[PDB]
Amino acid sequence: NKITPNLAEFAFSLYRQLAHQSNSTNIFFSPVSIATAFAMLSLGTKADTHDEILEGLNFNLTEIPEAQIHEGFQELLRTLNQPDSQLQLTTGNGLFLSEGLKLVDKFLEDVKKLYHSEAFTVNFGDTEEAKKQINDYVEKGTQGKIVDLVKELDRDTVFALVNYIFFKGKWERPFEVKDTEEEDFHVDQVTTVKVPMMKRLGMFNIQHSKKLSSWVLLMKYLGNATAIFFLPDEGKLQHLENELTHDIITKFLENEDRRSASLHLPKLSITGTYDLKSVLGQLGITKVFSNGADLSGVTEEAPLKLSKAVHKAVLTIDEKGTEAAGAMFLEAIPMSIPPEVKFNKPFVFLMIEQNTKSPLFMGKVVNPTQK
Repeated sequence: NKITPNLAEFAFSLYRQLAHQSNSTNIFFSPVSIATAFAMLSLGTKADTHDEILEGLNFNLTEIPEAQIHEGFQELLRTLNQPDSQLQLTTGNGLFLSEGLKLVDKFLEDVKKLYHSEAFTVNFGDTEEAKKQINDYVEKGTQGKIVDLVKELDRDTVFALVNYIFFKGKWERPFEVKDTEEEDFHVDQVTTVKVPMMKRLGMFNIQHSKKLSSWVLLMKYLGNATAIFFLPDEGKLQHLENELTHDIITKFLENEDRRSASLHLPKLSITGTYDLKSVLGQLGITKVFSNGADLSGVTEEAPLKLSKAVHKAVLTIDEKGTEAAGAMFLEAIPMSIPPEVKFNKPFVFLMIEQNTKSPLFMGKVVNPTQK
């Protein structure tokens, strides 16, 4: 798990960029899927273009050898692409390159062999048909869940990257549908909206953190992942966002202890769509999107730059994540008043893959019914 600290810092860097940009919208993105796509792309770049990318993903190239970076990403992909995975995770990366380019076989081999990703040639001379081909690829890859991903292409496009991820997890310890009811969600300290709110009395991995001024809830999914939800104390959302660190998350993931609580958690259907040229440009990744780009690992003779790069992430949170019957279990609830922990005001969340501890997703809910 050598690259996990870097992925965590990338997650927080990207989150803080998006949060300072717009503080009134739900945020949801996958640090892992973005970082993996750009680590893969780096194999086609050289010199400053290459270094900017890996440094933009929070790798200090004076300290970590490149071989360990790629081995880390490949080991992570090994755990997510497992066959019998109960994690209902659908992800893909597509590279779309102008059909007139002479491509380097080494790069295409690395994309398919090392990063288990897809590369296609398209006629960008027909921008409308190219956009349709790109969007059909995403729609097929998500069985219809993400449609019309790319809304526009520049006329001079020669290279586009699309990165998509859809997740609908199944709780190990699920909620009962019969207990979901409409409850107030406090969008601010004087205003509420009604949202569907799941609830359950149970033994939870839950604690209050003085450091974060927040309640911290960990719930495991079937498969290899855990959701962490952070509910800030009154007026402490900004403090929570400022104080999150990888070491703090690691301590929470080592807790295991369980206490009784009456938990209220909203159903969620949220998406995030991001222009990675703009977002990653603010993190220092600019040359690969510019005319100066050194993409000679992709095509040796012709100029090339990455004209379009889009990330779309889709999340569903519900009671069970499946119509299938769940394994029966019993939690022993003590005869004492459980705290009532209601995720009924803006909150932050992170999903972690259990083996590598990597940040599969990060987000913020400001209003469940926004969307």
